[PDB]
Amino acid sequence: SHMLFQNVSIAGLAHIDAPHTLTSKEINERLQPTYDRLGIKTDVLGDVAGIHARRLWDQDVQASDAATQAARKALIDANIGIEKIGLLINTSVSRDYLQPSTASIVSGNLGVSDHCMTFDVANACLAFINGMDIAARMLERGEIDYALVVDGETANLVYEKTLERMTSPDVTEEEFRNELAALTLGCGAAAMVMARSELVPDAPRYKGGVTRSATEWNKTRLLLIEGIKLAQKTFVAAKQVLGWAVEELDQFVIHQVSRPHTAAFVKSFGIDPAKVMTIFGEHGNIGPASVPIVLSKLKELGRLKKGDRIALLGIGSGLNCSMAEVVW
Amino acid sequence: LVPRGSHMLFQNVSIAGLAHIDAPHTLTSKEINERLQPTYDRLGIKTDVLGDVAGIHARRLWDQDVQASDAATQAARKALIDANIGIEKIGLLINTSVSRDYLQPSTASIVSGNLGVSDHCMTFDVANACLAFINGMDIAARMLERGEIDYALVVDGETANLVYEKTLERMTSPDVTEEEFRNELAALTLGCGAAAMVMARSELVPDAPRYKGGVTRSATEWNKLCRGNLDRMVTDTRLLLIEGIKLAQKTFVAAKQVLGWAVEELDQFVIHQVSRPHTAAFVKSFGIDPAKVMTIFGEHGNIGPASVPIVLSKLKELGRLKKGDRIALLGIGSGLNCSMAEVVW
Repeated sequence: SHMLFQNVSIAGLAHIDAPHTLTSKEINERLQPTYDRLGIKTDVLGDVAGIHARRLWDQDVQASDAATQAARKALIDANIGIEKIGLLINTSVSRDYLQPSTASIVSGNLGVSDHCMTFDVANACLAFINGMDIAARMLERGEIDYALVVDGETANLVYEKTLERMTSPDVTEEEFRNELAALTLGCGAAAMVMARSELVPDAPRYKGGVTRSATEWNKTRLLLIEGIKLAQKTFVAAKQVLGWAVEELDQFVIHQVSRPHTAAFVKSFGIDPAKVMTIFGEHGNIGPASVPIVLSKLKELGRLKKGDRIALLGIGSGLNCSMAEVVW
Repeated sequence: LVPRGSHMLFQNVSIAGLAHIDAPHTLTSKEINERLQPTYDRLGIKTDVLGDVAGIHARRLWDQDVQASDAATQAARKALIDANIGIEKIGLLINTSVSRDYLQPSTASIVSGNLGVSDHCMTFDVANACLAFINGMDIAARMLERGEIDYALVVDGETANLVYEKTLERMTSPDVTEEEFRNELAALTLGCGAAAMVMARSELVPDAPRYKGGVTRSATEWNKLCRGNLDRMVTDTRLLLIEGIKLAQKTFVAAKQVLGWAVEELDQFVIHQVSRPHTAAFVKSFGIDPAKVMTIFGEHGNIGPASVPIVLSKLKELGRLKKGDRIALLGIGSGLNCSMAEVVW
């Protein structure tokens, strides 16, 4: 029945690590007076979540600037000039304005042609995979030759405000404990050039994927159990559409909320943890950029060889779950 | 005679259902001008820049507690009724509004939750200023044409309460400058409303309108011309007009090539509107007959990406559209972008 994409490729990919380190030891030294004025005595970031550091941008780097930097590096990786780009999609959570699209600002920075379509997709942590699928569909129909999918994430403001609130004399302990999860966010950026396969015949192939949703929960631990339920449904669809079995996939590129979230996931599906690269420990949760930043690292480290079957997945707020395949 | 390709236009994609919601509270330009009068006086403004220059006499607002997702949901339930289908048939739900409940999760996921979509339903938001509904329609059409889904919903709820409240405060300050007043005045041409469309594979709805898609051009060097956040919009009206017309000329050339358009053969032009004199300039530039151009701007203002489907819905409910009518969907959006697409009723 179902036909996958047969002429969609990944011509180039890149990531940008943000340059300022904020360690969890440092955050905890700033929060110590509060932690004690509440007899909190676990290191929740470092010991439970498993986040030892995250990166922050320079002052007033906007999402668009970070996404621009990643795009230029991706265009170098693909060996193509901006004038070949027919579609630029931005998929970040961080956005400069409500309007215009962050994509238009990125596109303007790069000097895209008057034929270049641009718009933003928002879907919490799954939006990069949504953008890749969007772009795939246009490539397949012959609308464009090349597409850029870009994502810049900024968390500088969220840290400033969250740590300012938490250290206030009024702050309660009910506050603290959800205010803490904002402290797992990290900065970073990624970009991908996709292309029609006849232009880049040796490049990795994007096959497509599946999505399942549980939007009864659009409003922590329940959500770890409910995300796993939804991922199980999604794997079943992936079996039927993609011909998946766990044992044959070479890498699982996942979205990363926490160490215990990842460990539950790998345990529930019987996946070899060695096939699951994580960067949360040093970068935190980089939202929808996490998946392409991990794939880019896998690439840059020489971990991917021709014919490797790569799963790209996550569980994102909604709840939604998407799983897609690349053949390297 | 000569075999020709489709020009990448969409095949066997239809509009199964369409609806709009008009926001309930009227805010007249007369009241707005009474609040602004002391500032008009101080800045020496003697013309009615809203009612007489922009051509907006009223706009609608929601109550302060209505979110984008709530408006969109209302319009989605009505479009499902129009398509005579239940929410279980929907495989894709895309939200296209400028207004948004949260940075995350998407507004689409909220609407989808409200409506009770199936676990098979794919949902996400698209953002592209006033063109996003068309982008949404195209994304859904790609899936429908390929046969991956049977039905899609594209939804858009716009809320302008906050921008009105905060703009009116700012523009009534005894200290506001002429330049700031001018920068923010276009905010007082926005309106509230909502629209939703059900798209389907044509096999399932053989008498329904067909959506062909169309063309897009951009001028992203002009991306600073109009910028908005939750409570403020700053716009260079003058350059938006000039650069928008230029862009639209380029995009009409493409439309001739791809859609076969000549202005005189179209039956209706559904045009996104920013002001009466920008609309007059656009219709005069391109030789369009003004009787083929429905306007709701005077009483509802500029509803952003919802404007085009709201006008299409009102044309449907007026009985203005007959089978075989060729309807052009046109807009210039902040970016700058320009899209032109065709519906065959």
